[PDB]
Amino acid sequence: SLKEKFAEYEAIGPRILELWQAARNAFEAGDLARVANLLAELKELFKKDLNLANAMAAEAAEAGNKEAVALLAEQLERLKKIQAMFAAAVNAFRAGDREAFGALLEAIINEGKALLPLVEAIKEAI
Repeated sequence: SLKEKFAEYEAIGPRILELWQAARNAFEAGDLARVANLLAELKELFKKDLNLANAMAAEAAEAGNKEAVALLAEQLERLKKIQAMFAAAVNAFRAGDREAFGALLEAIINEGKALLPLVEAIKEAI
């Protein structure tokens, strides 16, 4: 069902946010091995998040829930931007561009925060 997916989707956003913030803390501490570990887990969770948003858009389309498709579309537009920020963050990490990495971390975390309120609305539309 569409509700079965939303339940997984809703749980994963706050986990992602927490790991982005842990990545930042570990980076300021110099714990680069843990930064890497956190990034490795973030790529998995982010892939999971994006796949669920698309699947729910497909599922909400089948049911004619036009309101949910629309909420899911603006969330997918944000996800696409986060994906590009993520890719730039990973390259900054590998290059040791500390100022780029630190700035990208801020931008990603703020985008992560901005996603959560809209996830709430999706609960209501399904």
